[PDB]
Amino acid sequence: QKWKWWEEERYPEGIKWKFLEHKGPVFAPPYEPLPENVKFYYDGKVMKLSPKAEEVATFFAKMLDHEYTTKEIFRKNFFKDWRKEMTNEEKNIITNLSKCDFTQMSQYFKAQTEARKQMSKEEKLKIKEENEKLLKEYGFCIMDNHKERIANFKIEPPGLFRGRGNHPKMGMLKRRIMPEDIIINCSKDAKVPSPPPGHKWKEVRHDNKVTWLVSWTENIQGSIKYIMLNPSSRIKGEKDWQKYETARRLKKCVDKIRNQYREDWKSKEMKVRQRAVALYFIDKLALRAGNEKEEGETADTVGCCSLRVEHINLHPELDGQEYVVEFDFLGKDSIRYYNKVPVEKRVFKNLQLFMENKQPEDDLFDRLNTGILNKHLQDLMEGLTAKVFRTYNASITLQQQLKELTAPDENIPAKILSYNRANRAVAILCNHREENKQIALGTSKLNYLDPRITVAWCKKWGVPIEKIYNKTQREKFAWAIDMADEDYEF
DNA sequence: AAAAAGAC
DNA sequence: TGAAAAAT
DNA sequence: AAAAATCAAAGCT
Repeated sequence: QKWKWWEEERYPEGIKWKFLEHKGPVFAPPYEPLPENVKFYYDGKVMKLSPKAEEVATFFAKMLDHEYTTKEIFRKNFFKDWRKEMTNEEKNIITNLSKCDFTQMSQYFKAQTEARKQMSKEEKLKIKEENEKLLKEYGFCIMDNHKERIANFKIEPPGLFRGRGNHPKMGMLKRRIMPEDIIINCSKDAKVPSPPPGHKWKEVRHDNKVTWLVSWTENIQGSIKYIMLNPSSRIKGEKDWQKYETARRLKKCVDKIRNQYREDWKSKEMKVRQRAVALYFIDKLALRAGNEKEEGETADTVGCCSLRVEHINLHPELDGQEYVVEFDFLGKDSIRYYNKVPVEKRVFKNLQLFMENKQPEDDLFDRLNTGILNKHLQDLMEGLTAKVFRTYNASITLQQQLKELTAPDENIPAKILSYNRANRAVAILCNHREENKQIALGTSKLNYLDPRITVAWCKKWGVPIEKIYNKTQREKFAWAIDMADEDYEF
């Protein structure tokens, strides 16, 4: 695009844009039923069904091999939801799926698959370019003065909700979204997308006070979904860009913050103590915010504020160190955070205190929620919040690595390796193909450390950026690049 | 103050 | 981000 | 020639 949105004036806050024009979504391609050859079964009794139930069944059919289907709770979710998706008659006869047979059905898809994985170059070629056609008329809205790419115009297809970890809602059917379920976000003056024949939109408005050009509420969690622009997009960028500016600022105004909490460790007001600790933890252990979740529709996962007592154990001496806090619990997406970390005596003793008289199920930091934690932070700094920190130490600890593990004389190839070695040290705290076959890729890089840093480093040493950042990822940082000099210090 | 709706 | 598909 | 190795769920009245 060669667009330099940053080189352009600052938006008057709240206001996201002046102009916006998009062609609406791309509704999921409708269900084409199974041909007579391919059929169902149930007690051997090969019997056809309602198209609705059919498609629904297919879902299950396409995951029998998958452990989800082997998951009990998941199954209940299926069975029940399915019933609803079919006729009384059927509903009557299939009193038991634990007698059904999707095997045949599985086969077809796998077949159709291998078939597709056998389709002619020319045959497919048509579709390839054909599919490309779609984008041009469906993948680029029109905002303010430029044509940017959208995240995804293709609406989330109906299906079977896959829930990470022991999600109590895993196995429930998603659903096929209709125009009647859609909300268009335009700009009264722009050419509003005309809803598909017969149908009407749910609602259409122009709140330029938001990002997304289109959205709807998912049924499962009854949560909202939205179609928003691309990362390379200004809108999606400036936030992220100024996102680092934030951490960039606590950076100074932090040592102070620390004193405060360490000092706060000796407070009289409980909550004040409870708070300080949490920060400390997050500070060091880089723990996440810890929002309170609805004990049911949620998949029980804790966080710094949302920590329960059972999640920790304290050892006054252990592994040679004193006042050790043993952390075990599953965070986001139920990813167990196990750790043995030595803390300040006061914390230890305070912790020891926070536990006093409580049940395992009792929240560790009772008299404390995320909201509070941030309210405090806010008064200490504008826009200060738990997130900021992870973002902080991340891009900062790194800032030193490429200062340390980097050799002046060193060759690029070497330098490169020298670089990667820096990032290792980074994820060394987040707890996040030979020596690595368990650690994730970008993740941190993906959105945790100020790229400006990587940039000025390439400059300060003459490293062809392309080496570390590909086009697509360089596209996202298409500014940090342009706007940066080896003399950059986050 | 508080549950709900939202937005990124 | 994570799971998953896709590009000797 | 072939085989093998490199999208969407979850969380600031």
